[PDB]
Amino acid sequence: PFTVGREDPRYIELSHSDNHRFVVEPEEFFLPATPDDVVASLQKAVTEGRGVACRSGGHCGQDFVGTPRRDLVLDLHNLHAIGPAADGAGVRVGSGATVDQVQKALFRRWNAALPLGACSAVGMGGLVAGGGYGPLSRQLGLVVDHLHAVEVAVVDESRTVRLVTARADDTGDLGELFWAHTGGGGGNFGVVTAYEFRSPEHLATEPVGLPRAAGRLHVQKVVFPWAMIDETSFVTVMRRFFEWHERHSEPGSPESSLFATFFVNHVSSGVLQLMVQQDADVDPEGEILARFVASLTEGTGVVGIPRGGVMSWLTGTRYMSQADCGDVMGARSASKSAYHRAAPTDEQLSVLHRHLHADHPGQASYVMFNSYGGEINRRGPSDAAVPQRDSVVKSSWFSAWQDAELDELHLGWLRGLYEEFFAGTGGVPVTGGRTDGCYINYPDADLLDPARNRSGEPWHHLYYKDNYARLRSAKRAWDPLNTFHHSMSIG
Amino acid sequence: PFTVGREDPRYIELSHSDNHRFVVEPEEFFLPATPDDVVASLQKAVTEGRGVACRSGGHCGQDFVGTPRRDLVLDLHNLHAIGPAADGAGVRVGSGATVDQVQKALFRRWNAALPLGACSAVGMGGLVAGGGYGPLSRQLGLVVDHLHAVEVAVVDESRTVRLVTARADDTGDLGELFWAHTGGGGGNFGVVTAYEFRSPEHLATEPVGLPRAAGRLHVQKVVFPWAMIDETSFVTVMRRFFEWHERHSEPGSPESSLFATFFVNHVSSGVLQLMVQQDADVDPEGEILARFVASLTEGTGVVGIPRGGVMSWLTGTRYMSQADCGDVMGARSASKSAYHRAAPTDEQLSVLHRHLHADHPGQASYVMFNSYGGEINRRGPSDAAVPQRDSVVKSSWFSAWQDAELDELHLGWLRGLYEEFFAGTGGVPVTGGRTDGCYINYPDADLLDPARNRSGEPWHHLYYKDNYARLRSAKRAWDPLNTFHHSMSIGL
Ligand SMILES: *Cc1cc2c(nc3c(=O)[nH]c(=O)nc-3n2C[C@H](O)[C@H](O)[C@H](O)COP(=O)(O)OP(=O)(O)OC[C@H]2O[C@@H](n3cnc4c(N)ncnc43)[C@H](O)[C@@H]2O)c(*)c1C
Ligand SMILES: *Cc1cc2c(nc3c(=O)[nH]c(=O)nc-3n2C[C@H](O)[C@H](O)[C@H](O)COP(=O)(O)OP(=O)(O)OC[C@H]2O[C@@H](n3cnc4c(N)ncnc43)[C@H](O)[C@@H]2O)c(*)c1C
Ligand SMILES: C=Cc1cc(OC)c2c(c1)[C@H](O)Oc1c-2cc(OC)c2c(O)ccc([C@H]3O[C@@H]([C@@H](C)O)[C@H](O)[C@H]3O)c12
Ligand SMILES: C=Cc1cc(OC)c2c(c1)[C@H](O)Oc1c-2cc(OC)c2c(O)ccc([C@H]3O[C@@H]([C@@H](C)O)[C@H](O)[C@H]3O)c12
Repeated sequence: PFTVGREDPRYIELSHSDNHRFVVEPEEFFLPATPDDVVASLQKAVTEGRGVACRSGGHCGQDFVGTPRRDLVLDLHNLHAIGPAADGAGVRVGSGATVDQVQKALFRRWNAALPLGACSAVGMGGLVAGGGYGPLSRQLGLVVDHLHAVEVAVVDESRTVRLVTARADDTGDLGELFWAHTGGGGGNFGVVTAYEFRSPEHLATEPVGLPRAAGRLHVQKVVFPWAMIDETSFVTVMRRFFEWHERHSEPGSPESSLFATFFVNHVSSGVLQLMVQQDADVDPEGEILARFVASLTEGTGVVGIPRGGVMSWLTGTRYMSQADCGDVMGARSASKSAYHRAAPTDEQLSVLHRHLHADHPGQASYVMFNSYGGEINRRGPSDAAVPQRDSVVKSSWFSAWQDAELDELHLGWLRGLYEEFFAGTGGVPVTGGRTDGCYINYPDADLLDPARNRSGEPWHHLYYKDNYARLRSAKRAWDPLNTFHHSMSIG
Repeated sequence: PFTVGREDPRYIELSHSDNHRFVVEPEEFFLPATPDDVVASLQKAVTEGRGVACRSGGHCGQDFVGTPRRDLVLDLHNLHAIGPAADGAGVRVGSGATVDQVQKALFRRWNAALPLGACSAVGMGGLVAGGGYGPLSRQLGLVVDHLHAVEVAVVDESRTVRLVTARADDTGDLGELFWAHTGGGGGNFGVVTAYEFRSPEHLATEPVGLPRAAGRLHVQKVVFPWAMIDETSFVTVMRRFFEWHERHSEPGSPESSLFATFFVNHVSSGVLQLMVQQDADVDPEGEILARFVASLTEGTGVVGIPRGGVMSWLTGTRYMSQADCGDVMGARSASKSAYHRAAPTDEQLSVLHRHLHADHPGQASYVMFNSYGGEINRRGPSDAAVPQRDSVVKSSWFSAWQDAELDELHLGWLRGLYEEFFAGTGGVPVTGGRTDGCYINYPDADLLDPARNRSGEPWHHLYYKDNYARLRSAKRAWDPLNTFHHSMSIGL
């Protein structure tokens, strides 16, 4: 239970989150070991008028943790305990636990799985608060759809800090706090010290009331050389990917056992890469997977080089996942998001193609398209703070790089692509049409700027749609002093 | 603590270690949560005559855990606690902890670092028992050079299991058990439940008696396209790499702050890849690093594409490291090892080149050359069970692939290259010449076969040299019933 000031040599490491474009430089970091430590620390800070913020996994796409300047940053990585829920079924998970830790614990102790993300180093803190989706989401829904309770340290009008727990079944103000944590996003209401999970009745199994991890996964990665792909066949492949998702994204369908990630890389990478996994319990021969993959490229001259097989759950999952190692470490990055309810037009796809061929250093520049929908779309838009309940594909527009001197170049490329792709609707994926806005866990500060966003739609509507009002009430009720704020925090 | 039998769905996952060539299929797995669970479980098992083995990180290069058939496998991954020793110098680390957990804990709690390996998923269990080296080893030595104590469950002549702790300062039988754990290799003496680490005086710092982690690391990766490299320039680059290590591998030298990993990939990968890191506290501008890299390719037409920079310790280390993700998962693999005391001949290097160009599916086939020596070579060969104390480069000869039907093909290529490269000395890197044998943590069953090994030097001499006799005595004393054995275990 210690403190790391500017004078301490651990400070330099602590001053970097995953995205190296932003720096976190408080007077001190505090590393708590228990929720009580969190409470005492916050109390000391707010009484003394010091500004605070917390960090779990450090994966934030923006400067939320370290901007504006903080006096105190709580680093939560020691709060990583996983155990049965005190009361009832379910599992309690510390907010400082990473996806990797959670997956391993759930699987090894209970043969259980939650729809956690594909990146093993992401922290539960931000992931859960923002919604959270993953390769299992078409079967299991969003992470917040399994949320039973939240234990969070909040600050009231009299500057008193309290540890409150808010449950799925609570009403009144507690009910609002709980609901606000099912997609409201981190850094808004207080410091979550733990989450409790309990699945919906139709997904729950024993022993702990979570879903069963599949016995086996069909996993497959297919590399397509850019050299074999012209504009026309590119447009065809993309269109088919999207149309397959248009047809096969109902809750409960057989195809909901399948999840694809399409890395549409800038041409300097030499390849497009398709990753697909399917639950082998549902489909022992992986017929659906084979048909999907084959159908993508049938009519074209495009031939992919496949690799993979059938693997046990933990091994297959790690084979498909991104860990905290190699070239994703220490990098500067920028990302944008879009929810798709239907396929992009062919003209949009042509714009994409063109930008993927521009003269640009894009060995780590790409657009990722993920399968979405399925079980996710079972719920109604108002049931959780996350509003998007009828999209079928989710996209992430991404660029990473090393030197600060190249920031403008890379932002330039990303903006150029995104804004042109969505030029028909003011350069953003407006809600209620072919698209349904953006995902708060891929926050994008450009949405605040009229030069970037000409749609008339404010950031809070793209992220929260009609849930914003309720989030605002919850904010007034639970953080009246605006103790927790950042450049895109609830108003 | 709990048990996983054949009807339990978790069994499927537990039946695979990292190397998918081998399967581990006992009647049950047991998952202890404490050292006493380990003791009680072993006791039951040996009393009822059941065969046992343990597993920590599952990184074993061979079938040691699951062959011969076991009735019971103890999976140790829950024994991962890290805390101050009690006491009150040094740190206690559960045998089930991974490199990643240890690095993070040491760094975040004490600004400390041990010379752990470059692979984050490797378990302390096997790593430590075998010796253990890493990017920090030229400054800090081997992991076993920081070993202060070992807490291990052993089985005596009357089939009684007991938890004993053996200390660096112990004499008699206990002293032997401790010494045997400093390089004797896993699966030999009993189930280690924990290690305690306390560094040599000259490396130790407050508050826990471990070394200080560097403030910053220069880290650099350089890619050389095969297309720009002909046989001659390949031989030149390799020769320079080795010669640089011949000159700059004394303990305490400035250059000992530098560590390089050269992935010499089969041509189908399109590139050779050089990774280099240097302690930035010792050399703030990274001059040594820059000169080393430049000197490798000066005279040639070869031009590398570099990337990297100066990073904080945890970030830099993870940037250079291999984690449990992507294409290293679920694969079948084979590896061989060699210690080099001096540069290979140019004719050996030509052999290497030619095999790297053979028509073979080698997108994950390569030879990795790692800087060695420095602090490692401070100790004498008999001080720990690890005998190699004057080598300057360490090589790993590696192939990984997916389909069982291709085993023979890949083994074929690996054997073909290794045995030809060392043809001068019976197809193995014999001790006491240009080479100094093999590293038990890269175990290689081919050393047991006369068709593969024509040197006359038995596996136990290549791995342990003149420490074998002492290891055997320790084995007789501490595992008289040969409860713990495998295809390359210390003979009783
Ligand atoms: C970098 C990265 C992000 C990913 C990746 N994969 C994802 C996936 O497969 N599915 C997803 O749905 N999301 C994926 N993401 C995005 C992550 O979800 C977001 O980046 C998360 O917001 C990150 O969470 P965390 O790692 O904890 O990030 P932080 O930087 O620490 O925090 C963000 C934000 O939230 C506040 N906050 C953190 N913790 C708390 C708690 N305890 N209570 C309140 N508020 C908290 C922080 O202060 C900050 O404001 C794959 C990759 C590589
Ligand atoms: C796969 C892999 C291995 C690496 C990597 N990097 C290394 C590095 O950078 N430096 C090294 O020095 N070594 C590296 N290695 C090799 C590993 O060190 C060895 O492969 C280890 O022996 C593996 O350790 P572990 O993960 O624990 O392997 P297991 O298979 O579980 O066990 C091996 C062996 O030892 C016995 N054993 C395990 N645990 C115990 C305990 N507690 N007590 C006694 N015996 C134990 C097992 O029975 C088995 O016999 C990078 C990569 C990717
Ligand atoms: C559920 C399927 C899924 C599969 C993935 O992989 C198969 C990834 C993701 C989802 C995911 O949503 O995000 C990432 C994935 C993979 C990465 O690497 C290979 C990612 C990376 O290298 C960087 C960032 C992200 C993410 O962080 C956000 C940052 C900016 O906050 C970005 O908006 C994201 O791009 C990655
Ligand atoms: C200290 C520097 C260092 C850096 C490394 O990396 C930068 C690795 C190693 C050392 C190390 O000695 O071993 C490995 C390294 C990297 C890998 O990946 C990138 C390895 C891999 O992918 C597989 C196996 C090994 C190892 O396991 C053994 C298996 C067979 O038991 C093999 O004999 C080894 O090859 C790796």
